[PDB]
Amino acid sequence: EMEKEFEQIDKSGSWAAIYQDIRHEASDFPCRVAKLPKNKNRNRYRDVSPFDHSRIKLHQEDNDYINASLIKMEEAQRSYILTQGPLPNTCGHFWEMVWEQKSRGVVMLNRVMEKGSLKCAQYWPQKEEKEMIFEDTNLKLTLISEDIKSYYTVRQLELENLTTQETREILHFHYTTWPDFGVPESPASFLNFLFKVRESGSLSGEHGPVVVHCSAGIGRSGTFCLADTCLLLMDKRKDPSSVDIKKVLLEMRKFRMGLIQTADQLRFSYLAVIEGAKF
Ligand SMILES: O=C(O)C(=O)Nc1sc2c(c1C(=O)O)CCNC2
Ligand SMILES: [Cl-]
Ligand SMILES: [Cl-]
Ligand SMILES: [Cl-]
Ligand SMILES: [Cl-]
Repeated sequence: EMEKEFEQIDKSGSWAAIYQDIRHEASDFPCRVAKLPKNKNRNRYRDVSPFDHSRIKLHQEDNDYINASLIKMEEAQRSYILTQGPLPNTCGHFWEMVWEQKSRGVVMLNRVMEKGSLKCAQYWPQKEEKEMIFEDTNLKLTLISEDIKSYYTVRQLELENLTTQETREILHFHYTTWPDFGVPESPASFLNFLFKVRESGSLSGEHGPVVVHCSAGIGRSGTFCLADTCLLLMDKRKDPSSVDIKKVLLEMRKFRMGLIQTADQLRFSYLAVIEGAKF
């Protein structure tokens, strides 16, 4: 059914039109805090900001601001934190957010450098013996091991709250092969990656929401959460073809602006959901 709706859109070549309808219908809510002068250097892209109502608030006695949004999908009973790739001055805030929100997993969908340009700070240690200390938020981050596969890498990170000496294991799920232009021709690798994140337990309700990011935290990040939520809805509903991907994306856009950044990303999400539903 959705597979037939996909074919109809492909035949009529109307992906651009449907995507623009989503942009026109998208929620608009204030982003006052993100736009305060003191937060100028906490935002990677001036045109991508968290809404006030859903932004993640830092708990320590400093500026509470981070460019991060809580997406809470009520029917699917799943939550995500979507955030930008951290800046050199916000890596401490990023790990403070992971700690305070009790996240177990971080999903990274970009490379630190892409097409020769820097899209994200090097916010985790590449070498076991060169741990990272975030003196502003009093956290220590250590690479314990990594499992490098051909299209993604899973890292075992140890995050220590230097104030309490408590430690936690954070799983770093890094999709390293998103193409330089456009979307993956096939959703096979992306779905395998999603299933690996699921199997880890990082998306379960037992701990805090997974933290998902790309460079701006809206395009690739939006594809990941949209596909995941739509697949959940298809398992839950009596008539799984009743899942309206466009409605689900508009619901998610109540929580963060600009989720899905191109018509190709929209088509890719449809294709991922169609293929993943088959399993
Ligand atoms: O990596 C991503 O998918 C992502 O959300 N990218 C985005 S969204 C977005 C930009 C970018 C960028 O990477 O330059 C530039 C400014 N406008 C919005
Ligand atoms: Cl200010
Ligand atoms: Cl990288
Ligand atoms: Cl950077
Ligand atoms: Cl948009």
